[PDB]
Amino acid sequence: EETLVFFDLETTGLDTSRCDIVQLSAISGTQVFSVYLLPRCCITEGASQVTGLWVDGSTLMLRERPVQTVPHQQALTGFIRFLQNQTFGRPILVGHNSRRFDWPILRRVLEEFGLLQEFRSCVSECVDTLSLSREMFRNALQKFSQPFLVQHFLHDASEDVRTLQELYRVWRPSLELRDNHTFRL
DNA sequence: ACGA
Ligand SMILES: [Ca+2]
Repeated sequence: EETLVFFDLETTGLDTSRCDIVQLSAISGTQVFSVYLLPRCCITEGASQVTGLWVDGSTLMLRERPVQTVPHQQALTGFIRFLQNQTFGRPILVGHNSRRFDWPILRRVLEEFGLLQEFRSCVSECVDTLSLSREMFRNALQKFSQPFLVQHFLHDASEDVRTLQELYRVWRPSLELRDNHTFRL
């Protein structure tokens, strides 16, 4: 009955206490959720360099193409509805550096919109593939960034959740290893 | 030493 939901954020930068979410994406088997958001703060140059995302006035741009955004409230509610209705089981989140990056950001933004407790009512745990991969390949790999891992074993949050799901499938982590890198939301 |  459990279902893994791989998720990923694109953001305005690296400050987890203040950055806004620019893209929220998730995949659970074949089901895909992905939305762009118009940020409420500036996208740092470093972030634009990594993602190609930037803001032209009130228009979010992926390189030279506008992308459609969804207001924050509706975007976050959509992700909750995905977790509630679309995974066909009891979801557990999975993300790369989720404990120290994605969850602190998403927790903060959810709270800004009064959605944190509804969120926590539909999902309770999260797996961190960064610390998981560092254990599985301890003394084996010298890098554990997701792009490196994808290149070795196989930044747009829709492709990135897909490749994290595939990495996880290749790695085939045992339940005991997974539990070792699971934290409570 | 990872994330944007
Ligand atoms: Ca990520």
